[PDB]
Amino acid sequence: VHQAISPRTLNAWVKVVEEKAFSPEVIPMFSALSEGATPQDLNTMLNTVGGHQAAMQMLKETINEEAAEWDRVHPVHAGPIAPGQMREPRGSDIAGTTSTLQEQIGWMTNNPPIPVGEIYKRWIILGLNKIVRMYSPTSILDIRQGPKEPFRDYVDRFYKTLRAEQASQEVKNWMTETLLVQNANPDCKTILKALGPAATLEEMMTACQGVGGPGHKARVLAEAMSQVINSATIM
Amino acid sequence: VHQAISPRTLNAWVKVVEEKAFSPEVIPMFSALSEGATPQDLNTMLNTVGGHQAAMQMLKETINEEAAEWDRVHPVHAGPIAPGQMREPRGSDIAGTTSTLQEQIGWMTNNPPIPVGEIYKRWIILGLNKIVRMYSPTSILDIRQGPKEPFRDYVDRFYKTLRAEQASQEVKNWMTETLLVQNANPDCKTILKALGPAATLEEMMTACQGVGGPGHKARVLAEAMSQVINSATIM
Amino acid sequence: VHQAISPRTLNAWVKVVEEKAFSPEVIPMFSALSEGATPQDLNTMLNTVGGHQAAMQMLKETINEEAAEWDRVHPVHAGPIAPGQMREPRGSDIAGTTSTLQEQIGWMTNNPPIPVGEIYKRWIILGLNKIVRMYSPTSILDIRQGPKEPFRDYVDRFYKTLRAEQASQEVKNWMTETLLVQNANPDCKTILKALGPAATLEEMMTACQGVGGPGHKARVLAEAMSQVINSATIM
Amino acid sequence: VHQAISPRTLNAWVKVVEEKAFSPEVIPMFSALSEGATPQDLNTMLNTVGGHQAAMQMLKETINEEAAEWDRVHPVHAGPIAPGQMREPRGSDIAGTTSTLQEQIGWMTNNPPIPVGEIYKRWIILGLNKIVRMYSPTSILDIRQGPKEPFRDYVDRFYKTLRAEQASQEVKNWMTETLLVQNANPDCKTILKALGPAATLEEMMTACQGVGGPGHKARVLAEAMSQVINSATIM
Repeated sequence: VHQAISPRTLNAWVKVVEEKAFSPEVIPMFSALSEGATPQDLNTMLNTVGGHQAAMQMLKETINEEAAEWDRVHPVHAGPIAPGQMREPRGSDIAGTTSTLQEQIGWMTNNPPIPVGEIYKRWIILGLNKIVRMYSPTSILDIRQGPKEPFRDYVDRFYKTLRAEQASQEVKNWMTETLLVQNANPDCKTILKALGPAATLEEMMTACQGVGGPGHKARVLAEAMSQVINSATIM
Repeated sequence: VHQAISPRTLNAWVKVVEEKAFSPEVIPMFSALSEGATPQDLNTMLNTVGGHQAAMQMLKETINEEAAEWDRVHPVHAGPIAPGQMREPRGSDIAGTTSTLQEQIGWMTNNPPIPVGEIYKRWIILGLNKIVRMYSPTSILDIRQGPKEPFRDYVDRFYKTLRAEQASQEVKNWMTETLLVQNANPDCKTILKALGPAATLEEMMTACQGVGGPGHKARVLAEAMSQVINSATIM
Repeated sequence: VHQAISPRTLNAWVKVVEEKAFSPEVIPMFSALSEGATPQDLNTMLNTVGGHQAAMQMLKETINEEAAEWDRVHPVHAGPIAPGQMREPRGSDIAGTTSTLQEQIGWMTNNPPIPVGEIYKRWIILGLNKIVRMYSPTSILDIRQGPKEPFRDYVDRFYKTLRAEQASQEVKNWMTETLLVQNANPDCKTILKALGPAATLEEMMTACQGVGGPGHKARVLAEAMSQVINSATIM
Repeated sequence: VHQAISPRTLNAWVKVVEEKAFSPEVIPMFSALSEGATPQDLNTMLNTVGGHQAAMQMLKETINEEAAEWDRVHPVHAGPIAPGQMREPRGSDIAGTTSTLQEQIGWMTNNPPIPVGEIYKRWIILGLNKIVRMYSPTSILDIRQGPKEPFRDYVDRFYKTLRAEQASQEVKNWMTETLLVQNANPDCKTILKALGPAATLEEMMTACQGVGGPGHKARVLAEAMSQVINSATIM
């Protein structure tokens, strides 16, 4: 006993990860909470992050790569001593893939003092740093209509990423009412907004379903043509 | 071993509690995740909720009250048998105040099968139901200016509750830009909005700092007076 | 056995208490259902009432006061007889605070016939009578706007007490549609009702948010001023 | 010996706390300076912060609450071994309330290695994080006059918080000369500023002592009335 991370600490960690979508100050809080911990608990803190799976790709990858390098530097020669402190850890197992919590303690407490946990900490910090450089948070605020994009697909992507937005209900609702219409292209906006704000996604879709199409194109063009053409001429 | 709640389950539970600010469907998910658990783990699931401390008042209170009633129904007579299955649980301890995890198991596994955990579950469900009836979620959307309220205090309350809003950074920023100005009273709005949208909280505060005051009152009134007075008369 | 109140009787009792919010005829039905019962069951019938906690203050208080008076009249001298019918009941315990169901029967059946249950009945009846005099039922129908009261607070109190109203869903809905608007002050009513009935609590709030404020005041006054001023004069 | 924090480290810590009124980057510097320390020294670092006592409320509170939870998880069973490593620490004493520096070392150095100091560190970090979310620094810059507020009280609050401002003398003086007058309401500003900048707080107070009062109100209103009334009429 007297080794085990408390659930409120893990909850604070997941709180910091959601509340900040990859800001550089994560490392302080991480090293602070994950203090003197054991590697197994460290994997616990890692896969418990929810969403943002994109970066987990790079994180997990830099982890295995450092593991490989520790392998390349460290030899497996050992023996033939009778079983005791069976071996040296291995880059495969310092991350806790092929080892038990038992072996991790039997490494930490036993002498020499091999701080495998600290080493795992070091690698993961390296990784998080590299992540902080190589990421870009996506928001609901960024989703914008392409210039030539069927409006229906636009809403479908809008909602697709909105469901992942981390907020309460009524927030999302009012978002759906203001930003979705606000962020469209001028072509479909000048028709979605002529139709008053009152009418639901169904009426909106049926209104702008024509954009990009030949009929609507011909009309818009013709209109612009005669808009300036008849300004200073007759017959 | 083979008794202990997994951290991802607790994380899902805190997720459901944040994601929904007291909707009636909490009970299903709660009873589902908290299945056959032990009471100690149940207190773990309870105090780990973050924020929304208002309801914890009523929840904790109905808990102790049911405990009292179980006391009033159940007698403490026992003995003088030698120590074994020392007693019956007590409404004080079924909730795990004066008992250890050890006694909870020594009650659950030992025969007769006293399902203390289930009873604690029953009480807490009762409580959550009563909560669902007696609560009202607060939002950022609701914060509105009183009719006679110094604008500065209005912003101070706005921010005060906003910091508790559960969203990412840029969300909050753009909220601060649209809703804060949008939700003011007509009197200070017709001055905050005459000053163009560009200018920061400092300029806004210095602009509406006069509302409610004698100078501004006299002016507004006078203006309204002569607005209609000079409409159909002269000299 | 052959002592225990049946659950449908208790259900009928809670039915009579909800269905009538403190009418004087409660005593008949109470004495009828609670016939020859035991005190423990009587406390069961008491704290099971739901809501209307206001009166429970006075009820519980008159109970402890009669208990005190029974103490003041009855002496605790007894002994040194060997244990049997250990003592006399006590005003602390006739109400069943420090006694078990066992002692209550060992008092009722044993001779002399001490009708402790009846005495508890007598006190509680006294109490309910005093309550019938000192209460006033609150309804949804009574909630009315103060003369100078921010409309938003008015709705907040409206809903606050409505959630406690004892009716089904659609009842409450249609109530919310008719009474809430119907019961406002003339000042905010003459603006809430100019805006057609169709528009939701949001539009209503934003409409009357100005009442009581300096702008709206100046306007209303000015208007009334010139309404009569220009009736019989010019220039 | 070879355990004791050096005074310049503590001085740097108080420097970082004053110099930054609750920015999120406190945690790095705190964990850095408070490295491997002992809990007693940690309480030393805590109560030595000066001013900003508001947050100490929340900090101290979250500390005792984590202590309670460690209690709820950890049992007090121990014995009957003869005195040696007398017990396990307790959530009451890990924070060093009922323990001596001696017991803290006899816990740290003795085996098993119980890192009580680290655990205290973990809790306090959790706390500081929660503080960073739940605080708002007050400045001298924020103090502003309410819209209807006796000017004299305005200056009294101004000075009241200014004496706590953390700067040298002449800074405060020139502040008192510029900001105090600059931040008043339009009504009293248009009189304080008509009286030239030269005259001291006494003359200023006697000048604006009339604001909000009936005389001054009547005058201001009348003035505004005839300001527009006589603009386009005569007789």
